[PDB]
Amino acid sequence: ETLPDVQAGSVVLYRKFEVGEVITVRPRANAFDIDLHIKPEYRNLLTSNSVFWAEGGAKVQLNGSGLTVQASPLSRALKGAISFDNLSGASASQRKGDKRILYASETAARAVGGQITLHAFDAGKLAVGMPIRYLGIDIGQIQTLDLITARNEVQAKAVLYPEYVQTFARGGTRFSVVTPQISAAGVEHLDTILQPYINVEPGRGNPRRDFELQEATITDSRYLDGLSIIVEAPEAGSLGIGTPVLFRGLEVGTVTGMTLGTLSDRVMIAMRISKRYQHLVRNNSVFWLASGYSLDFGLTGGVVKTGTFNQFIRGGIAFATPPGTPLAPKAQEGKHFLLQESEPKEWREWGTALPK
Amino acid sequence: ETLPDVQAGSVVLYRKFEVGEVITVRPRANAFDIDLHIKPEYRNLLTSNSVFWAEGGAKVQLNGSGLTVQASPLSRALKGAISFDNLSGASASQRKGDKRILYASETAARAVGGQITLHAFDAGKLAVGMPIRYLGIDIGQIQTLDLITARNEVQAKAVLYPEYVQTFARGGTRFSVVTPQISAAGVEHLDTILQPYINVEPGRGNPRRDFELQEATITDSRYLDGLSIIVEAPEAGSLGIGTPVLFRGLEVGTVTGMTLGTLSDRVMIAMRISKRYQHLVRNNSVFWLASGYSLDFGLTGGVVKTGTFNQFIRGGIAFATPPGTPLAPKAQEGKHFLLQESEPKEWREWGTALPK
Repeated sequence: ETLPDVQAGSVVLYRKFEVGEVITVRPRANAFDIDLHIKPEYRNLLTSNSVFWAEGGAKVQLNGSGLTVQASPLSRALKGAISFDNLSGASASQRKGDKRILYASETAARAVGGQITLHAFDAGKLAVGMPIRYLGIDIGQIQTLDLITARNEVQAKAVLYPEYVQTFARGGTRFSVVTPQISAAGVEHLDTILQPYINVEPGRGNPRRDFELQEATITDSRYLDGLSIIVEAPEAGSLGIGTPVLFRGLEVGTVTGMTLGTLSDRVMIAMRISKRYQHLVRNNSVFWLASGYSLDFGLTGGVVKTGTFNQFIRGGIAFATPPGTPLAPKAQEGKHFLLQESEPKEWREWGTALPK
Repeated sequence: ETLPDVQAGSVVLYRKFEVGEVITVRPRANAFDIDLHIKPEYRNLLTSNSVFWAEGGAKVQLNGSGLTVQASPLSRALKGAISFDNLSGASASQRKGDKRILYASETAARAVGGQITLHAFDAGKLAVGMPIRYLGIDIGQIQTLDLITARNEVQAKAVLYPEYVQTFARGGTRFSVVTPQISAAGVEHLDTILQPYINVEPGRGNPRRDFELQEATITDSRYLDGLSIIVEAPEAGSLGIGTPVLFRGLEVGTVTGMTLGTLSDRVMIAMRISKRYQHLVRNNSVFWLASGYSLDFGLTGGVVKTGTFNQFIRGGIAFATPPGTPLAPKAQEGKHFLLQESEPKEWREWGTALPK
């Protein structure tokens, strides 16, 4: 439909190596036609599962560290060239249209079946070419941004590479942007300042391939595949997303999210505890809010303490198990706990034996 | 009228592809004339709704990430070239003038009907080429800046792309710049430091196409299409634009603006509450000011708390609903509330059942 780069007389590439030749840009009223010459032995090597992608001009290929340019003839440097390669499931590209379609780049030539669609309310963080990462590994990329004013949202259509298209996009898949934060909570992300990406949690179910871009989550990356615990509290307090959960001062997990209840009388606080520390919680495991500095004034003599701990900056939930010679069973995947407003004196003196 | 780029002998482009040739720069005393050659089949393809835009020299096309240059002949690299394309409603460009007019760039060639005019008091943030964005999507651009000293203001004439010219500029459309902030309130905008833009709220009414650039608003972007609530207070206090409104500690909305009353005895504070949290407020929903740290000294023993919460930095309004077995109806689009100077003791013990 469009040929911005294509110039007549340019060279055909294969694995960034020259075999073949572009000869003709034959125009039509609705959709322009391009004609290519390749050798008779290699046209027998040509497959019906072949994709053609074009690139034009000279890219300096900056990319931070290395901006080298490859061994290039004057035929790319003067005229917009075309490369090609085979792949496994490219038969659908020949099912559609009358003839093969020339994709605008190598990324769009891999966009057969792996093309998904997101729905975001604010595209202020999104960008064209923004990579979708899983565990810091590039597994996808946004290629366009469509604004709709009929329903006031932005449809972001992205791609997934064909190795990960089956494992991901299975429904219940949470797409979340990462972003620089400057607030009451300290910043943990520095590469996102220069180059932001999208973290993703996989799911299980039906291949939906229609998604909603969720909010910026912090808990999910470091504390993953853990026991989900819901605790109901009268007040929010200094709690937030990223607030650590502490066991004898050791950070075992963090708060996933905060939501109003089904009845608006208690806020529910979702947390996850790590797998190695999952066994610590029991059905008798009382929570208490440990936020900020708590110190007791003294009349005869005044003892004061400034720990400069993390709970002052983000106010954490701390717990311990009361001693019982019959042990209560483990906490369920869904179970509600009652937070204690005061820190119980006894927890220093409990000494609860938790094996393994 | 002006031809800075045009050079005789240059090439005619179409979709960044060469067909045709510029032959003559024929001068006149008042307005210079340019003559173009195109092929006989393509001049039949030429339409009365065609726009011509010219670009000269070689642009490195830096643009942050990619600074590649396209496949270009020496005819652009030596001489200022001319491209063209059709569009739908370009008949007005041929109604004006004797012959077709050559626009200075591709953006000015799309500026037919979509050209609006702003009135700003200070053009210290504005710039030529500054994009007008809606939900982070580029939907417009400032192209010139005109200073008037008869009335001491700056007229900024901008463009809108023809897809969004009908949906936007409908009257009641609020144009507001975004800007880096370094003040008592924490900074949320980091891309604006490098590249500032203009956020816009659409409106409903008559196609005015004459606007006033409003002040830098913070509430509008994140908290949008919500229930507007006016609260009158004796004092301003630590309130400001961006100050959150809290329900049981959860941020449900923010303060839109602050204005003196019709009678200067009470300041009015405009806020919006989000759609999912809109049902929480009722006709009996008392406000109170929760700003800074409030702690009670103890004579026998002194309890102190430092939450390190957001309300210390920007002093928020918190509320809860008193319990009533007949429920009062929802808050109106315009209704005045009375802020309580002291936090009522009872709100912890209210336990008001708010469904859905």
